[PDB]
Amino acid sequence: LKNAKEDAIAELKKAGITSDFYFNAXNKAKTVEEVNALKNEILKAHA
Repeated sequence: LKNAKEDAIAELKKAGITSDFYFNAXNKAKTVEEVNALKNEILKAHA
């Protein structure tokens, strides 16, 4: 549930954008849906 934030962070930071984290979408994302959406946004933004 709330661990979705951490999972998304770790996922993209370790095996998504090589080594990135710096947007605040990580903090703003409260609910799972937001985490997934904002993760997609970060992922597409960095491509």
